[PDB]
Amino acid sequence: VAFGSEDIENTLAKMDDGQLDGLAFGAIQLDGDGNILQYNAAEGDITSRDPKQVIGKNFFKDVAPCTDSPEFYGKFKEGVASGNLNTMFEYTFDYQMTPTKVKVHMKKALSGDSYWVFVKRV
Ligand SMILES: *C(=O)/C=C/c1ccc(O)cc1
Repeated sequence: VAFGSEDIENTLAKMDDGQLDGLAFGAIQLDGDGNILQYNAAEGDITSRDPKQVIGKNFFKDVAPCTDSPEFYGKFKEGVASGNLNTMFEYTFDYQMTPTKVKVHMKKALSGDSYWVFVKRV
């Protein structure tokens, strides 16, 4: 189970409350509109966020506005509208933080009503 694993959505679907926090890569679960449902420890470290605080906020509007663009937020809504989200790219996170380069992997969750955003430094 690692960043980029071909069946990552299967393994996470079988996880609990804090198992998500044992992952070496940042992991965020969003609903179809971009609202944060889950946000693990690793992501909070990478972006200097307190996980408990970002839950409930909209990822694209409030927490990660730099991701509100055709290549990130744009691809997110396409995958949502096709039931097949599974894309990788590099990006730079800079809102309320020191600009940090990262590799991003977005992928639909098994339920097909929620979506994952995986992150690791590069
Ligand atoms: C761009 O503004 C990105 C900001 C951001 C990305 C990921 C996070 O977990 C927190 C903030």
